[PDB]
Amino acid sequence: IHMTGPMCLIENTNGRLMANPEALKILSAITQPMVVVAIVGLYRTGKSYLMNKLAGKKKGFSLGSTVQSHTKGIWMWCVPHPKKPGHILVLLDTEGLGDVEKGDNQNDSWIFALAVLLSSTFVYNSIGTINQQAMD
Amino acid sequence: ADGQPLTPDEYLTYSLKLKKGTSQKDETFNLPRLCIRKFFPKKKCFVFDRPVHRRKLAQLEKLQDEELDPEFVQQVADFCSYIFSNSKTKTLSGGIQVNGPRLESLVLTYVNAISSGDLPCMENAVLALAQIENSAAVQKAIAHYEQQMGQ
Amino acid sequence: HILVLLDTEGLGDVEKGDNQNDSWIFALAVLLSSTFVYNSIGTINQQAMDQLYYVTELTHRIRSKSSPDENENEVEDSADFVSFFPDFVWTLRDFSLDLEADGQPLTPDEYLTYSLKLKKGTSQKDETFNLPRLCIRKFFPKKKCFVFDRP
Amino acid sequence: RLESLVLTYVNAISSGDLPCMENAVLALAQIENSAAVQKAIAHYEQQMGQ
Ligand SMILES: Nc1nc2c(ncn2[C@@H]2O[C@H](COP(=O)(O)OP(=O)(O)O)[C@@H](O)[C@H]2O)c(=O)[nH]1
Ligand SMILES: [Mg+2]
Repeated sequence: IHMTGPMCLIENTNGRLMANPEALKILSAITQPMVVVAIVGLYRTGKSYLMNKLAGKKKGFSLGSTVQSHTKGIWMWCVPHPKKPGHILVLLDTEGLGDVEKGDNQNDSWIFALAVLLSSTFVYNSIGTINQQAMD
Repeated sequence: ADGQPLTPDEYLTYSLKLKKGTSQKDETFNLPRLCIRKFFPKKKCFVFDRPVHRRKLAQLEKLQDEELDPEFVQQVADFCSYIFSNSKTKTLSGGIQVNGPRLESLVLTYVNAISSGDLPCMENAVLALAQIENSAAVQKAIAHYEQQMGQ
Repeated sequence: HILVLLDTEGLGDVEKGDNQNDSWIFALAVLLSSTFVYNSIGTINQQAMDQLYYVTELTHRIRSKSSPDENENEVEDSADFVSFFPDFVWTLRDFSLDLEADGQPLTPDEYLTYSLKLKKGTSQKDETFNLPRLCIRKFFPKKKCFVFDRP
Repeated sequence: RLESLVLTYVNAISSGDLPCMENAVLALAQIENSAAVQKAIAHYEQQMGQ
């Protein structure tokens, strides 16, 4: 019915956005109404970790601890809503913005825009303080 | 802020509050905040402490709650509780409630629209300057030519 | 010899109406220094690289507009304007991420070099990525990176 | 000489020697509207040429 583990929904194939058809078919088999929660923010800010907490799990969306970017594209986890019977909670984990090894800088805008369009709740993840750059 | 303690929500609202005045010195400041006020009327802020000792951040998901900061464990629970209690079912125009198939349709519609060029790109601030100044340079050069030939 | 320390107003103040004054303070810090300390938190962000790129180009353009009227401009020939930009010191505060890239441990200096390394080649796929880095390579040949733990 | 540098560059900034780039929505409008004129002209040229 639901997913035991998250899957990649949208891949960065070369430098073009491509949808994973397996994840789409599992998502379209989902018959219940969906509450869709997406996270977005700079890379290396603990987004993936926080999304696993919304799934109520210690592991799920992959977490790494190097200076390099980890999460790529957009990953989807369709889980039961923990309080509403007959509703589905969808978690969308995103590639982090501002990757200094990423050539396709415009893909950051594309992932952000998709996260806004596909969600009902948008989690903007920043570090330390409210920055003017983050507002802009 | 200004000698008064504020909540995280009051801190977020203060940062995003538009300046009063309507003058030129306030236009740039007010431009992102008028948009954010319009597109995101309902806002919430959450603070999270540093989650553990700095040497144990790399293994954070493998640690038990007593090795993390206690305030961080509580703050994560409060965040998750708020998301579960206040998040709505996704909607579309015409009173339509989004389910799996409709969400799949939205993914395909927007991915295809991006791949066909419908989404503008934010350019580098230097290339943007060159585009403006060089275009103006062509116009000045043409105006000089027209003046010289016309005389 | 006299050591001269310049402490600056921080960029990105969300209460500051004159956002263009941030570029002015940044440009003045580049122009008046012999060593430029760029202070960042946690990691090297693309925004920090692009801001340094944008301000450096604006700083070179302002300096060019105050050279042909300056008798102090006339005292050298062959040295380009880039040779008088300050040495670059990149500080990483609250540093906790593993200094490892592609399975290899790296120094902070190698981490800075990897972040600012231009991709090889001449294609359109690389132009945007290489544009700030070609500038930073040109105007800041001498670089140094330092990490600082959470204190 | 450092005093001279402070006065020289502060005056140059104060007189407009530092370029100023405008915001986001106006910059987007400038790009998209310029492209819109070109698309409209291309459509006109196609219709008249046929
Ligand atoms: N400083 C800090 N580090 C965290 C926090 N949460 C997770 N981390 C660590 O930060 C690193 C990157 O986390 P990750 O989930 O991959 O960040 P993401 O790239 O935004 O998804 C991991 O090693 C985590 O253990 C936090 O709240 N603060
Ligand atoms: Mg991650």
